[PDB]
Amino acid sequence: LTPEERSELKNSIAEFHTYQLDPGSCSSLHAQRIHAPPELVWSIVRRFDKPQTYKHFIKSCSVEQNFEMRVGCTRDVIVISGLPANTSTERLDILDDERRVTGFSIIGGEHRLTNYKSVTTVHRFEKENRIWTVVLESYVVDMPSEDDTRMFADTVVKLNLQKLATVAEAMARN
Amino acid sequence: LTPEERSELKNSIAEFHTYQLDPGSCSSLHAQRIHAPPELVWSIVRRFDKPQTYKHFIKSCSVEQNFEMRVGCTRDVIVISGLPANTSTERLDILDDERRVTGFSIIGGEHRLTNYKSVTTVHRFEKENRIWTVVLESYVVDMPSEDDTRMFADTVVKLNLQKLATVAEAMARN
Ligand SMILES: CCc1cc(NS(=O)(=O)Cc2ccc(C)cc2)cc(C)c1C#N
Ligand SMILES: CCc1cc(NS(=O)(=O)Cc2ccc(C)cc2)cc(C)c1C#N
Repeated sequence: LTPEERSELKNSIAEFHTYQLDPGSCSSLHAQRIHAPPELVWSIVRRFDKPQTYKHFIKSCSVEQNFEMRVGCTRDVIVISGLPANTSTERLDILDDERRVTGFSIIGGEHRLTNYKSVTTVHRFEKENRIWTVVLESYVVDMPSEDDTRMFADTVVKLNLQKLATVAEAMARN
Repeated sequence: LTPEERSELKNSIAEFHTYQLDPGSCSSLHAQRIHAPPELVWSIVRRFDKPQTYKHFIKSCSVEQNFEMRVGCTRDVIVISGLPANTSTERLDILDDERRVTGFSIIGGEHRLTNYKSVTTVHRFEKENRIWTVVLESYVVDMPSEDDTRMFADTVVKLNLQKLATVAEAMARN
């Protein structure tokens, strides 16, 4: 992020990305610049039922019949093979279409990320005739080894933000 | 382009993209912002022998055996079907690796773009911790109808600059 971007995001970081952090947990914040309109980036990332369309490592994701996307709905993720996780059950914790804030929590499954909770926010930037997006994503998770959990989780979040960027930029081509 | 980008490119436009324009010709300048390092964009676009790797509409492109990329070498392009051209023979007019300037001329083939000549230049931008590229491409061509030639040529150049952008940005992903 540029100094101006960090300066303009300080409010959103305090509002949506601040945690009460204890030694038993680890947590981080990551950012991704996306050269696409924020309303487009948001339309992609808000689909709690289809994380495989903007994330890596998902073999399948199922939701219940007559699914309704609202707080408390869940998704059943099966991870691709060869990762430190097999399955994950996840709950939509907040969906704020007006402020472009969403977040989820892991509530079950076979994996090593107990009490994982994540928040994603999408931000509009405008300067001269330029319009672009920054996405912020933060998480908190139990810390079982200590540096490995953070290293693994950070790399996944970064790779997934990058995939979101490629999808939105593909859609935004004139 | 932003006002600052246009301001910083004014020199390069005067240096490399100015033409003596007569009513029998048409000409235009187009720009493409690319979110990748300029040395990467340049390594792609300087390959006179492989335009199909950064342009649309090319069925095949052949160069002679023991090809040497230097001024006066040629390429034999076959266009995909359904366009107002079948074949084109093109000559490398200038290759300046130090200044990132290259240009070519059409010297034969079955098409409607007689005396087409093009110049492409690649420009480094740097602000705070951001590094990005702008590519400028200009052409001059005979004007046979008058608005159609410009409309066709402009749309092709714009689409090809966009393809170059997608290729370089794919390569630049962290
Ligand atoms: C393979 C990463 C992953 C994805 C996953 N589901 S998800 O991609 O739909 C949402 C997500 C959860 C946890 C992380 C670190 C990234 C993304 C669930 C788990 C338990 C893991 C692990 N390990
Ligand atoms: C199909 C566009 C095209 C490409 C082409 N060869 S090329 O793509 O390798 C370089 C090029 C030439 C002319 C234009 C307008 C764009 C690119 C030659 C011709 C005569 C045409 C036409 N019409």
